[PDB]
Amino acid sequence: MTTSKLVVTPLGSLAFQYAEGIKGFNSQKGLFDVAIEGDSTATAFKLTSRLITNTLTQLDTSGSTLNVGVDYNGTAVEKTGDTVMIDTANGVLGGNLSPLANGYNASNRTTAQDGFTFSIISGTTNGTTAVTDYSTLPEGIWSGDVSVQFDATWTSSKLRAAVSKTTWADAPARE
Repeated sequence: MTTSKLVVTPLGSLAFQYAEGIKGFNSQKGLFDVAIEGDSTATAFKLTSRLITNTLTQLDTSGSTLNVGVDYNGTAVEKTGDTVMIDTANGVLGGNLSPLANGYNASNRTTAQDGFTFSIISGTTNGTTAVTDYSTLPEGIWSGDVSVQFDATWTSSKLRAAVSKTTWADAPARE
């Protein structure tokens, strides 16, 4: 059977509610689990994340959207690049995912947990026109999948790569 080299699992769901007092949406942390399989021949390890989808679309006919920002320690996780999480060759050990930095070349499996902070960073009235005032948006529900790709490579004096897509499915925002 095909054994899993990298599996990143979201631990719960994402949901956003509008708060009148701050004229915008609240924010949320979301934990995930990371499991990797050990490669004894490996001399370097690297883990990155990249944003895949982050659009919530109004359920009405407006075409209104909201975009979800994904933050890893004050660093955006984005569609246009890979956010470095672990990079052993350059001493980046990966904080609460440290145990992977220590176990990527062990002869077993290694797990660790971390999280992202999720918030609403912008939106559109109709799909195009940018929102300047969230309080003027239509009522009801915006919904969409928030998904983050996690890359993992195993260098050696030789390359093995694995990917895992983590999906916060049908994340709603409500006003």
